[PDB]
Amino acid sequence: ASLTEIEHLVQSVCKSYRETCQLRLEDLLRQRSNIFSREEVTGYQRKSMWEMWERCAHHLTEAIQYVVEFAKRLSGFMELCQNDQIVLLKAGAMEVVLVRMCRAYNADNRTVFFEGKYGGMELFRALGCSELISSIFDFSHSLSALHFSEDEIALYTALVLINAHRPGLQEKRKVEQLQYNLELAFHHHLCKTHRQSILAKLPPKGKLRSLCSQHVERLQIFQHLH
Ligand SMILES: O=C(Nc1ccc2c(c1)N(S(=O)(=O)c1ccc(F)cc1)C[C@H](CO)O2)c1c(F)cccc1Cl
Repeated sequence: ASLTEIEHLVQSVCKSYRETCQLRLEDLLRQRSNIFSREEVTGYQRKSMWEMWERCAHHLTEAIQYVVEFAKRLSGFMELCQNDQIVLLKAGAMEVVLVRMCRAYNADNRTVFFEGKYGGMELFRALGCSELISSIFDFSHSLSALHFSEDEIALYTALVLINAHRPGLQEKRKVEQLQYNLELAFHHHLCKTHRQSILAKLPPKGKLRSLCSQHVERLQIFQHLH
């Protein structure tokens, strides 16, 4: 709405993000050295489809709850009706989860942090979702090339959540106000750090819609006759 409350907004969001991320970037980097041995990997591959789905679904659910907390710490979010909160939370929450998981990825050897160590795609063999796992790893790789700072992720994902072009909203104009403020903050921050160039190199989303839709499709296959 004005200057200096804009910077207050930026630091507000970055603070909320710092307090709602599962692991801190310091520790994810620190443990890049720590890799799953072949015994451990094949250990994960010998799990049944249903054990593996249970584990990953749990991890996913945990991640999503952390994103829900993040949303609650954004100014204006709690003053929305329960409905709009829910809508925004569906779409946004899983998408935000995928960006943060970009944080958890290591492009040097194409491994991701999982249950304490780094490992490649081969773990998730037990899931029986080769194409989806591939898509996830590719997305994280390309985002990893952009070198997001924690602040850039904070603001980007806040913008992913607070989208007033989600179909189903009742108080569309309140969400548009929150969105507008957040876009303003994001762009001012990028200019002050001279990172605005990255606005061209953002992932076209609908690539993100593809990951979500893929999760839905594979869930539909999974629960079909079992
Ligand atoms: O596992 C599935 N989806 C999923 C998406 C995002 C996630 C997670 C899971 N988890 S995770 O388990 O730790 C994880 C999974 C795959 C990775 F490559 C790295 C990490 C948490 C992570 C928090 O940073 O964000 C999945 C999937 F990919 C296919 C079918 C069913 C499921 Cl549940």
